[PDB]
Amino acid sequence: ALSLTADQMVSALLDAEPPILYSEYDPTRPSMMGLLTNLADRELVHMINWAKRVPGFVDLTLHDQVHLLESAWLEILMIGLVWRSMEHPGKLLFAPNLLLDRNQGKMVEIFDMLLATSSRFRMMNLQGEEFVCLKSIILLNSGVYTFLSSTLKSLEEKDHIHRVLDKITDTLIHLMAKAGLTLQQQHQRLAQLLLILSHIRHMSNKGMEHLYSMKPLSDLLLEMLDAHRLH
Amino acid sequence: LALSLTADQMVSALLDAEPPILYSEYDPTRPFSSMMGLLTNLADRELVHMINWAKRVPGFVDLTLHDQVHLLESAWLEILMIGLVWRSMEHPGKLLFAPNLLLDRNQGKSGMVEIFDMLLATSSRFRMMNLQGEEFVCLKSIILLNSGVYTFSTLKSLEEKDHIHRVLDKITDTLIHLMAKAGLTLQQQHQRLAQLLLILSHIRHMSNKGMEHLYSMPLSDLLLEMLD
Ligand SMILES: C[C@@H]1CCCN1CCOc1ccc([C@@H]2c3ccc(O)cc3CC[C@@H]2c2ccccc2)cc1
Ligand SMILES: C[C@@H]1CCCN1CCOc1ccc([C@@H]2c3ccc(O)cc3CC[C@@H]2c2ccccc2)cc1
Repeated sequence: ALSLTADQMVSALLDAEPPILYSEYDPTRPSMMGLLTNLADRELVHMINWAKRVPGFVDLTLHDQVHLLESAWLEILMIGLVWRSMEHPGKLLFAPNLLLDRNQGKMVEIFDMLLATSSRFRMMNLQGEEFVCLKSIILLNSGVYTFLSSTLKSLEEKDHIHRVLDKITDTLIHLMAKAGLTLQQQHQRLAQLLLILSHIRHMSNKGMEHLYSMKPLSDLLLEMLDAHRLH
Repeated sequence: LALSLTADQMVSALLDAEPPILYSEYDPTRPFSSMMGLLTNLADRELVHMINWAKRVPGFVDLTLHDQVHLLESAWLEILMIGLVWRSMEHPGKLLFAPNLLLDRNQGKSGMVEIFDMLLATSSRFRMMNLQGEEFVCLKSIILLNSGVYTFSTLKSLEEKDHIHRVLDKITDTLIHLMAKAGLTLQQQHQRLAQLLLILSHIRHMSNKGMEHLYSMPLSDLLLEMLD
């Protein structure tokens, strides 16, 4: 796991990818928040499956897996959405049957921020292999500064998370080296990619403000993560 | 000529631009309590020096005043926060708001303690990484340039965004150069670059939480007056 090569890391992440789900409406019939909520809830189940396949994640305690997904889940939905939307300028591909433009989004604020991210991804010509690295970084990084714990186990947990994050950095650099970029270009693109994650955090916080405005997730996460081996 | 700077010239430029460390203004001969009031007054005085600082970050005054305002509107609380975390770095468990205002997390209990704890953790993480002064000024400049650059489509705006990203690239070059100079291997350089940049997502998170607090009880006009 920390023993994986760059190519094995990339292969593992690509293999872990969740499916693209559909909105649940009658397409024969003639609302929006309900559709998005239902989609997101279904997507969360698959997200837990994906998370367990990110190298290193199931090495963590269940408490820490819950903490990381509780921190990162909306970021992860958002980056998935932005990736799906990357070749549909001005629109957001929530699902193959739910492609919305900004007028249909009317918070249109969240909507515009997501569109700009998709644009930035298009500008950078983000690759699939880069995307899955970034999404795994979100999963490992977003909650790693907010463990409210300094037990010896917590120190070990945090060290492991940072070692896995380091392996993903190595993997990104390797992908860029393989694509012919100079060392200078390599560190510049690495930086460009990681700085977008700040914007994605911003978007998640804005979205969370919207959802909390609608009146514990940790219990659901724990239920889905704390699986038995009876299958 | 900002894009023509060497890494060493970029670093000297940034170190030279650093704002002063301000004091809280209260009567120290008087009994202690007024916390938000003290922190607000401090933050407001610190904002004026921030504008001065930003105009000295290579490349920033090449931008339109509209875009300078937009970048500082996005980033100002992040910038106050990374400043605080930096001067708190050698004070485990406390936050050095000012040399005469050093607070532990219990004193922050007077929705604040949540923000206090996140800031303390960032100071811890800086301690663990042994963040250097030259790295810190690079990171703070990156916040200034990056935080608002996804939320500005005119020809001018395309040109502005390209310039911002080119300056950000030069600061990335500069970080890597600092790390190479400190004797780190190429692998260690890229790993440390990534570790430093990923802390910026947490600082963004902290800013949004803090903004929720401040709005709970327009700035661009004040920024414009100060920048113009
Ligand atoms: C999944 C969450 C966790 C438990 C309860 N459930 C509440 C609903 O959460 C959401 C999350 C995202 C959305 C929208 C969405 C849907 C699917 C997806 O792949 C991407 C996104 C991105 C954000 C979007 C949204 C978020 C907040 C406010 C409006 C829209 C809507 C509701
Ligand atoms: C400066 C701004 C812009 C216009 C009005 N003015 C109000 C913002 O006020 C604050 C008040 C407190 C802070 C606290 C602080 C003070 C000084 C400084 O160097 C660092 C910080 C870190 C954040 C901190 C804060 C922010 C929100 C809630 C509680 C504490 C930051 C900004």
